[PDB]
Amino acid sequence: NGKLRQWLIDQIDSGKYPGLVWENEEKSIFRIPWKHAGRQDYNREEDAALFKAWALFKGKFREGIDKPDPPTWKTRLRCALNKSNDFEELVERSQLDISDPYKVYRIVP
Amino acid sequence: GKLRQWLIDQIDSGKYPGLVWENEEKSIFRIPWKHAGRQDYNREEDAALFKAWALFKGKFREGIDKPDPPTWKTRLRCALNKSNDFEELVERSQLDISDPYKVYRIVP
DNA sequence: CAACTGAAACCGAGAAAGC
DNA sequence: GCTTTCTCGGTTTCAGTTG
Repeated sequence: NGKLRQWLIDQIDSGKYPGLVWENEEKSIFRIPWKHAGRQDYNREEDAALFKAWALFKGKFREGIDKPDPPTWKTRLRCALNKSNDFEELVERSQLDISDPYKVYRIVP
Repeated sequence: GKLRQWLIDQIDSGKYPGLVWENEEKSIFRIPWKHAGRQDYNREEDAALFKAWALFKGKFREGIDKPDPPTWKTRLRCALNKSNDFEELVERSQLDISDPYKVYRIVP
């Protein structure tokens, strides 16, 4: 019944999202860009796309029908990653204080 | 079932603020439906109603079970959804107001 | 309250339980 | 034969913080 595990694996594999990449050969640890909106280096097409893609996939946001609320899209994916036991953040590897910020996640088998 | 007559009694009783009839024929009613605060369920004006369903059905025994209001809410919500005796008038429900509530018609 | 956050409350739906 | 409750996998809100 779940969807997030296979969905996010597919997005990483797709190569459509520049910072979203595997960090080991085993495809069990990945990087996910995590840029604050409103900051000077924030590309709102490119840094919202994965979050928007999840809201589109799950039917929460419908292009042309619903009003975009990108911050809401981010909150959804963060909270889903937090609650899912298929994903656990490697907090000591995440880097949120630099110019290209990112989180690091491990996928539970 | 048990829920149909029980909820009618609760509305008729006047014991729960906001649990009230909307028409003379006593077929449409409002049930307050507020999101809880941080372990603050008193802002829910009908929080008593969720506890009452759990007691009536023996699901909560005072002094034995841990109070679990969030769970009490889900039981009544899910019971209403599946029940063929209560049917939500979604076009009348008001979840976005300061004293929010849902509206239900009772099926004959 | 602009964007952001963890914790918690919240949800529908189907499987399971219950009478 | 029918009526609620448990389980699940995320979602949204609370009450604050700038993660």
